[PDB]
Amino acid sequence: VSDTPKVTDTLIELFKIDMETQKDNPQGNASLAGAEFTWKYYAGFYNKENLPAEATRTWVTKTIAETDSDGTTHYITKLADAYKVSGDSFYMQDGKAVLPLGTLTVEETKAPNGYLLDGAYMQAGDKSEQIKGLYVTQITEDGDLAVLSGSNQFSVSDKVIRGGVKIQKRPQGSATLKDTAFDIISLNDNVVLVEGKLYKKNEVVKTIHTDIEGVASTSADLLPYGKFRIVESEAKPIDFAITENGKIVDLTD
Repeated sequence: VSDTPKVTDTLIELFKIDMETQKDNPQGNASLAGAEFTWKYYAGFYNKENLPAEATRTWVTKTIAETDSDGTTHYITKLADAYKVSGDSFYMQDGKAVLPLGTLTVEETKAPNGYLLDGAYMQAGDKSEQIKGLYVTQITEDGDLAVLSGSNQFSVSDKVIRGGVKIQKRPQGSATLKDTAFDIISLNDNVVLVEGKLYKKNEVVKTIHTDIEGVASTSADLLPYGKFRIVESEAKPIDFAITENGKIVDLTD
């Protein structure tokens, strides 16, 4: 027979994954670790449409890599000290973070390095509803207990940053009018999805040819955040990075 308000330690675990591959691994040299989530607890019972302007407590947590007993690394965040970035103190009971009756909201507020926030969504299981933006649930009474409504686990899908690259070969037009082919190679420790196909380190992900101006170019979404090597396909190679979304890296000097 306790003497403290009704609370539950059964909260929510978020698993960060790559949206395009649906894998527990980042693409290129991006990360699934470091994604930040803002959690807000409210003393009342609200829905998304009538949340008060001020939360009762606010916490910012981040995804951290964890390898399970099967040897699989996941990128997990939840309401505990090991995942905390900033915010108020947690409600603690018997060495664990708990929540009293009320409303709980959570949304991704910082994409992990190499990813975008744009379009990120949560999923409780396979085929279930894709939740975009702010997720809202409550801690409600069930007999003498406090219970969190809805799923206890979600996958959080993040869109990887993508970019492109353009280049030239090194009379008049005797160099630019030649048919110069360039191979683009992955220098990444993780797979890269390029034109519907997965490529590993040192594999050629694309070949591009020079136009009548002498410029070989890719689309602005060909390559995920990552390190790449561009070399004439016959030969002095160039290493470059994709970091800004939709930007064509300019190697034409």
